[PDB]
Amino acid sequence: WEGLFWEKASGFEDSMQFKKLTHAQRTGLSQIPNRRFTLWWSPTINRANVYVGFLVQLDLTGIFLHGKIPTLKISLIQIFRAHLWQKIHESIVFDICQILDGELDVLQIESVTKETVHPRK
RNA sequence: AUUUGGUCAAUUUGAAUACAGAGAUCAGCAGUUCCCCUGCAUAAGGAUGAACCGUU
Repeated sequence: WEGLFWEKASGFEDSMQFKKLTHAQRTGLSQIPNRRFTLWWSPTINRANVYVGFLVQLDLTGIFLHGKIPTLKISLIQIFRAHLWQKIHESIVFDICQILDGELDVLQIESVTKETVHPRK
């Protein structure tokens, strides 16, 4: 974490408060700094010890919520847009396959078959 | 001591597909108004110059 920096929330708010904006837009902007915060602390806001109840699965992902932490949910959705989770998984699988191919004769491997799976796997 | 504040929308329906939802960023130039300078025009208004005599 030596080189890193935040763009601050206040700064962000300021930047987009130089525009022809209806009050709703402004309100949304104001909200956005919380969203980021929520996302940051997501892995210790969204857990069984913190909240309890309908442990729902966010769509297309293994990201279980622990209550509609709505901002958090939104952030998660944004992150994992375009079937991202699936892509990640498949990518990893592909990588593994490649690795296997690279080291066949050393480990005594005949053939390496990527099993065709249900899209939701 | 329990619980509500937790419903994706959209499309195809008579649950399936969707899976968060669909120009950005950098840069010119002109115009708008006011000001200043400059050249020209238009009016007006000066100031001044230029030999030497004139017209029935």
